[PDB]
Amino acid sequence: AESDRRFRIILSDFMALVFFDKIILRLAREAPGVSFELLPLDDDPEELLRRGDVDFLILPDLFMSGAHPKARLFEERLVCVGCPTNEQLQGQLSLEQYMSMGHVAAKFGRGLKPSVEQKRRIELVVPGFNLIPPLLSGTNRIATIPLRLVKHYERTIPLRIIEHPLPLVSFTEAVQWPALHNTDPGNIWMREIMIQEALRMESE
Amino acid sequence: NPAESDRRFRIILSDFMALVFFDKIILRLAREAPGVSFELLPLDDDPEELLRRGDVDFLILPDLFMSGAHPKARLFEERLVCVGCPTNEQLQGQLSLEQYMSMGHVAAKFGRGLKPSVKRRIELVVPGFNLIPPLLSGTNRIATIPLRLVKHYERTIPLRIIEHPLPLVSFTEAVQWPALHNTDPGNIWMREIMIQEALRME
Ligand SMILES: COc1ccc([C@@H]2CC(=O)c3c(O)cc(O)cc3O2)cc1O
Ligand SMILES: COc1ccc([C@@H]2CC(=O)c3c(O)cc(O)cc3O2)cc1O
Ligand SMILES: COc1ccc([C@@H]2CC(=O)c3c(O)cc(O)cc3O2)cc1O
Repeated sequence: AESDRRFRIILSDFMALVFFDKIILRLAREAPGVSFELLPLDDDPEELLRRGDVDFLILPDLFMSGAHPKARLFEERLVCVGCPTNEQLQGQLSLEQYMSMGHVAAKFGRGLKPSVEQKRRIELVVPGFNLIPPLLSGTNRIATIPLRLVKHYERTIPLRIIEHPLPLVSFTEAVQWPALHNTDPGNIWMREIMIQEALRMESE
Repeated sequence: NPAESDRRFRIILSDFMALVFFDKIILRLAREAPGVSFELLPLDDDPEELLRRGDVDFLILPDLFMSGAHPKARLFEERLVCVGCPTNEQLQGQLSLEQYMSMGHVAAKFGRGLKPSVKRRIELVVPGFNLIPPLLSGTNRIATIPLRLVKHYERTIPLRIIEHPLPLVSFTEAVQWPALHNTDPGNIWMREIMIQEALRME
């Protein structure tokens, strides 16, 4: 906790904003010499996990392979959202109506792996999750995104949750580390801190 | 009539330009061209290869970072300010260049880090500009970012702008299109709309 180690983490802009922010906050107190490079999700993360060029990979666990140690962070529900200004979004929407509307969707980098949800007519593609609410605001487009993201934006961008009529989908966000680092003291320390925070979040 | 087209435009730009500028484009064309669609592409590898193959319609970037092989147009002037957290104690007052070089710094790296931003101890590197205010809030780290970005987060994330002490630095955001598309009617239509919106942003 008195180190000057630089950790490298691969994660979504969503996970950076809604979760890792807690880590940076806490450690700015508990370990003020520890630094971070947050890397964008784009290429197979495995290549970097096998070589040990990254300390951590945060991803929903369905997208990880079984060749590195991983740990459950928390459950994330996927909801369908729209702009309060949208008329059709007033009332209940039929799965048929969903597939009849214009969609905003996130494509991470070169789109190696697919969005947990994805056919819909996508009229807006963006490099992450976080730009989706602002670029959706004021149009008749809908999107499907983490429920923790909609809450982060509650006081900033009002969003109408319309998923109530469609399938209930939830994934479990998780953290993975290289097996070559399973006994690194820095790695176990950061690991345990991340899991602590994720449990706090599971309570919410 | 391109206002009734179903063309999909591909644009390369920063999360900053997506959030403070292209949003206006998407907003306006939602009523003026309800079928035109967009794929916003992240800044990563040399955009010159996508421009020389006409694989995208537009690249939005500060003009110092563009080459002279493709036609481009001035969008607007963007000031670069130094920001910190109101809760930072040593940010109450003025910050010397030496003092600045003695503090922790949050910075943006785009993709593989092929291009530098416009001797600092960078304690946090993040893949764009937009995550910088949130990840900075509540720490003693500072950053340098477009002043239009600070104004966007003014009501959500309070930030302290440090201005008087360090140098005044501003660049010019611009738009570029492939030379092979200089005549494309669709390209000119979107291009000119983009220019109109930039002028309203002084
Ligand atoms: C290697 O390329 C990829 C890996 C993982 C993803 C998934 C894709 C995805 O749906 C996703 C998510 O819903 C939440 C999250 O925190 C991170 C996510 O990333 C996309 C990619 O393009
Ligand atoms: C998956 O992790 C991330 C993905 C994208 C970002 C932002 C996300 C984003 O929207 C973006 C963009 O439009 C242009 C660009 O050049 C870089 C961008 O990166 C931050 C992340 O942490
Ligand atoms: C293809 O590689 C790159 C191209 C341009 C950049 C610049 C880097 C940069 O400083 C910059 C900016 O100040 C404003 C903006 O809107 C977009 C910017 O992107 C970074 C890259 O990694």
